[PDB]
Amino acid sequence: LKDFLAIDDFDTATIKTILDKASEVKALLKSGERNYLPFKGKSMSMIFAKPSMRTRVSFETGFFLLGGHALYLGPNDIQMGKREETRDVARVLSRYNDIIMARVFAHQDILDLANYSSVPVVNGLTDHNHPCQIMADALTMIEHIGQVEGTKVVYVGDGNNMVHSWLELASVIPFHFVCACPKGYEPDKERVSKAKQAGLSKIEITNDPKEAVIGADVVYSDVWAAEARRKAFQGFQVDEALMKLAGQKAYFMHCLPAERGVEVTNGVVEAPYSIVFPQAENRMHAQNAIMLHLLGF
Amino acid sequence: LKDFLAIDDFDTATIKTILDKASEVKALLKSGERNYLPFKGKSMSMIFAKPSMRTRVSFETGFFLLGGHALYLGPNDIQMGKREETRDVARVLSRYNDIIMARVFAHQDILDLANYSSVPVVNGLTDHNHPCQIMADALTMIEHIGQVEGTKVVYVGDGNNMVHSWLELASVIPFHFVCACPKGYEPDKERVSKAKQAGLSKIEITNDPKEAVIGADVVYSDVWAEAEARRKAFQGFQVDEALMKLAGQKAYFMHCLPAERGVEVTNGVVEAPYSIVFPQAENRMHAQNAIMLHLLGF
Amino acid sequence: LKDFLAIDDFDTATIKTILDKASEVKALLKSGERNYLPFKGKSMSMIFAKPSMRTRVSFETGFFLLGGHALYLGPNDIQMGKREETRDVARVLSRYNDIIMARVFAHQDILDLANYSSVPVVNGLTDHNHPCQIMADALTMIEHIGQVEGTKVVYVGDGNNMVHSWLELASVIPFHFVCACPKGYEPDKERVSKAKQAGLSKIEITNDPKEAVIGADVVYSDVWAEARRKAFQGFQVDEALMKLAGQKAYFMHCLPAERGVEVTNGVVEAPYSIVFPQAENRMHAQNAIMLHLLGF
Ligand code: NA
Repeated sequence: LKDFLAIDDFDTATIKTILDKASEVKALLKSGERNYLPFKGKSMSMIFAKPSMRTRVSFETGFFLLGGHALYLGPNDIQMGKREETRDVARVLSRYNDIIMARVFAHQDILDLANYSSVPVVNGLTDHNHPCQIMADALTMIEHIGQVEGTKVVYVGDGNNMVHSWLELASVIPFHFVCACPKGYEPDKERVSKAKQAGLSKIEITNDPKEAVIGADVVYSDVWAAEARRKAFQGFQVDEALMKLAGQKAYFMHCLPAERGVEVTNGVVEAPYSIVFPQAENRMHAQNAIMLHLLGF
Repeated sequence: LKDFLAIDDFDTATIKTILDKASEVKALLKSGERNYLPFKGKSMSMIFAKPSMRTRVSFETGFFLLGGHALYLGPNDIQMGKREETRDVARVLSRYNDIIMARVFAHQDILDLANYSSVPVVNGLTDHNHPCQIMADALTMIEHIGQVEGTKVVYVGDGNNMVHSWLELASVIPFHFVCACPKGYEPDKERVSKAKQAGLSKIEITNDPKEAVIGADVVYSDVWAEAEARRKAFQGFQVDEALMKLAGQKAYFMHCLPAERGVEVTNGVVEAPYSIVFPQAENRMHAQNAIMLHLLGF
Repeated sequence: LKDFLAIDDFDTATIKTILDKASEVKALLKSGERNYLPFKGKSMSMIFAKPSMRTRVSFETGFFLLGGHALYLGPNDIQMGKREETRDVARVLSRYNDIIMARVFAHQDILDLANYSSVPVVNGLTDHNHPCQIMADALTMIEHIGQVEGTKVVYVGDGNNMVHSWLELASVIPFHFVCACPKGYEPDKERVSKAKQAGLSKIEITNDPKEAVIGADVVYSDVWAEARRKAFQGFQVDEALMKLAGQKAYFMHCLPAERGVEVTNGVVEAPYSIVFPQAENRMHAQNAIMLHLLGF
């Protein structure tokens, strides 16, 4: 597989191999090694249609630490799909660089980019999904809980791109995934069915978060968005009361950025069971392993 | 000469030497060599007044591949000519960096930048011209046709910056250059006359594209960019598959990009086997690496 | 001290050591040495809430010349304080990078950034001050005059962030600092008082620029809507003011300069104007600051 567009475009064995490599390279850098430079002489164009801190800094820093140079093409720099068609961007950037990262709106834009690029394309968020975030989240779970297999992950909030990539992961690792979301804001039926097709994981969609969280290893949230949404999502804030219902085993996770007072409270974000900051770090370690894999290392 | 602002600021021999080095260094990189790093310890500030993919990525990637660091100063980062006068930007950046690349509006802003900079200034496109693009074009022609000398290049569209740098090249290499443009949209008379003064090339301005393309080695286009009067005038100047058939069997299609299919050119032409727009785009990096090597004494 | 937020968060000896190292590393680079790379394997996130040429290019280029990679986070990239709270930005970037630079609006934003960052934070300008600029200015003065101690520095203009960082310097090196500012455009009373408490420098706030400049070693300006124009009548640095200052006076301006507003063309381009060497020294002072913060 040339590209990393969705986690279940790979098989179980490949995903676990990449998560093992993630731990190895992370250990190497944590040791202070700065002389492992597999990407010496390689470049990455990073196309960003939207703002970013974690995706941007993790990819640019990681590429640097492994010996390469990443270019930051911001929203107004190349304007993929408006100034210029995606197939043309793909064919140009594939002749300058060795790998392309892209954060876009319509998922089809990243499919187009991958289809027309002769180099690997890595997804850095689309309207549909966010696979590198969940790869990081899996690494974070392995480090804190010990493994992803047989855990209960409960996402509370909008049935959105994060939920889509949780479903991707549930398609290659057997665990229990629940999406507790307001009626009308459920994840894509097709994406839910594709996870069920894999037959590994117990997949539940519910509108009752207070029940869903019971026994969770992970309570996950993200931004909901719109004053209508605020109205629709009353009852879906992750607060200390909800974490108490979830139980003493439960970690709190959030891809960030977080809007305290909306989808989550300050008390939850700052609590000892919150692992949002190690989670954010692990974007760089998971993606380093992903890029290594795509480039034949 | 300190700067690279126009191709015919240099003589024929020097231009040909740059294009030879472009080939050599391209071949080195294609071999997989990453240990020729003459720009180690060197920096380049890249001032961009406008959006860019090709110029941006080619300059920044190539500078990296040769060992240096290029800074991207976007349109809102330093705001040359608005937040700060060009003479002051030139004198500050010349003290930080080893070379400056600039994409601006008024040509005079690039001349000012060069005049007050103690380091070399490279032109990354102005209102007047686009010399690094045509250097890359020349490399592409050498690779596909064999040579630039003795060819017939026919540009179809607005008599604009790309035409100006075609006229620059025609001042230093002898070939046949035809600009087929709507009446009213001719290139600058002084630039046309400057090419003719050099006496190397046959230079024609015409408003009949269907006659102009006959026997071309290259048919070249660019985005056209009262709006209604212009729309009217450019009827007949789209490069379509019919025009390429009139051009003949030895014609390549070139376009500096971005292309707007359905405007200056059709999908079928851009994607045709005779279209060399993607190799052309790559060669921005290789031509510009040779230019920068020259300017910094390599 | 983890961070570089204000010059007088450090003592006199440490500031002098930093300025000494600034000279040494500048000499090394001027020699053509490109093999001193202490920042190999290190990264710096640079958060910019506002446009910049000198701060941006000096930090990005100098971090490169010392072996590291600086990331340019522009105003719309992370939107610190709008898309996401400073304490969260701090905690995330501290896990990716080795050092953070930040140019912000409210000074409290850079204090919050430092308080929640486990890595050093360098100030690249706030509404309150601009310490890296004055460190560069101090280097420039050492190279042109010989030293900062015992000089007379006269700032003419708005009592702003530049004046605040001058008062910071006047708290750790003994010199004579005058701010000639319009009434109601004085620097912060607390910042003046803190410099006087240090007891090293003679510090004067005046409204009479023609008298203040007399005998200066340095006449300093910076960029200063309609009503404000009225109050700054008499505060422009022109050739006549520089004549009053006398033959010892250099002109300095942190830039960008708006000729015809706070300064004339003739002053900016005069032989006594050292604005361009001044700007270069942003890189050399900041290199030494970053070396200090990172334990070199
Ligand atoms: Na590749």
